[PDB]
Amino acid sequence: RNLRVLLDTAIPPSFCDTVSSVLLDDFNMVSLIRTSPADSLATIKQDNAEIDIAITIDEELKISRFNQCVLGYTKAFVVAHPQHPLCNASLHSIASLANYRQISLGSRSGQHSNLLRPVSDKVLFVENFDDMLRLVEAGVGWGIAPHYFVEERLRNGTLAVLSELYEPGGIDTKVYCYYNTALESERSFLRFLESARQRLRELGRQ
Ligand SMILES: FC(F)(F)c1cc(NCc2cnc(-c3ccc(Oc4ccccc4)cc3)s2)ccn1
Repeated sequence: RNLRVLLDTAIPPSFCDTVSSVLLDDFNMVSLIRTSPADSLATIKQDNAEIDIAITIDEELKISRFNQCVLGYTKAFVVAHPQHPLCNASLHSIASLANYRQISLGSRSGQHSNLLRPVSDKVLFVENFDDMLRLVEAGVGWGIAPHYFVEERLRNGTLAVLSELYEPGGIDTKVYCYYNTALESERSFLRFLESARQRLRELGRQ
């Protein structure tokens, strides 16, 4: 009937709004929460919070009271400041990157998903992407960010990309939809999945 829905901050706005309208058509009351992917799963697991659907890039199989399925995809970029050493290098390996400071989401204390697990031994953590980019643009290091976030800075030369040999066009990242088990049998939920997936496909095409 009613729904509390979490969407992590790597899910682009177009994607969010898509999920929003589908859920508002197929459900009654809809509430949204936004969190960094580092805190996405960590949030829903709290028995205290009552989140019924959670849409995030963070991977985790067997979570209590929740299912998993794939809703769509999003693309992320390895970015650094344009005069950063790694940009004047052209060549790319994960070791070349590991010898420099990563600016990464998450808190050092705690189980870091293999997704947000820093690659460098020299890391500097942040709470959100705004802060991450503050440091990157100040040449303090390099980071991983959503496309929608850094599109602007890349258009404007503010910011470079280090991932264009690894995966041209950025790094495809699954978007998982962890759904409370009680919804498995709700035809409203199944309709939502169907419609949101179709729309997101038509959108990814564009
Ligand atoms: F949310 C968000 F921001 F999109 C986001 C998505 C994520 N997805 C999974 C990945 C985690 N590490 C990825 C990665 C890192 C460094 C790479 O370096 C290079 C460079 C050039 C040649 C070879 C290797 C390549 C791939 S991909 C992770 C974190 N954050």
